[PDB]
Amino acid sequence: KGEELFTGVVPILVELDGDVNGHKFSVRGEGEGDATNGKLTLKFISTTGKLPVPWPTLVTTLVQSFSRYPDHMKRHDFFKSAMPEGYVQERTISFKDDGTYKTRAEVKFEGDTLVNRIELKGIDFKEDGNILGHKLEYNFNDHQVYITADKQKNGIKANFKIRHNVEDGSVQLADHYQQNTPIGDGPVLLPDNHYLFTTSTLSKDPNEKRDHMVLLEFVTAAGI
Repeated sequence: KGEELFTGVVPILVELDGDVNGHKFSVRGEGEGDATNGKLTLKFISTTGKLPVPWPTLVTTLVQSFSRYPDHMKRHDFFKSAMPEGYVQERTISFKDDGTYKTRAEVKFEGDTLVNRIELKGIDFKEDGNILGHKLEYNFNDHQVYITADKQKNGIKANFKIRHNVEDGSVQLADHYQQNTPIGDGPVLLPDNHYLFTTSTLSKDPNEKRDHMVLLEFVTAAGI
C-alpha cells in the first residue's frame, strides 16, 4: 500500500546541514518526483554561501523511493514499502587519499511532500585536496548500486564506488557504504539482490546567482 503514494508527481523537499573540516554549510532542494517513470528533477541551493565542497560529491547524499521498479519486480521495492513513515539512510563515503563523509538522513513523507533531511560530517580532508580545493569538474558519472537485504536490521545494505573527474584529468574515488532501516514498526519488503541504475545530468540555472545545482535523474531497478 506504500506503492500508493508515488503514483503521480510527488513534490520533494531536501534539507542538508553539513560540516566538513569545520566548514558548516547547508543545502535546500526543491523539486518533484515521478516514480512510475523514475524521473527525478530538483534544484538545490546553498543557503550558506559558496559550498566548501564540490557540488558533485553531494549527489549521492541529496531518495531512491523514486526508482522505477518494473512490474515483475515490485516485491523488492523496500524504499516505498517503508512509507509514509519513512526510512533512515546512513552512508560512509571515503574519498581515496582524502577525508570521509558520514551521512545520516531521514526519508519521510510530511503531508503531501516527501522529505529527505540529512546531517553530514566530514573529517580528515586535505585543506587543498580534490574536494576542499575545488579540483573536481562539474559533472557526474553514475554507477549501478547493488541492493541487498539485511534482515537482522529489517532493512537493506549496499556498497558502491563513484568516480568524480578531476580538473587534472585524474579520478577521485568515493567508496560508498549504505545502511537503510525503517522508521516505523510496520512490516517492510526485504528484497532479493538487485541493482539500481541511474543517469544523472548536472546543470545550472543562468538566472540563479546563489551557489546551486540543477539535478535531473532517471533511475531504474533491474537484476539480473
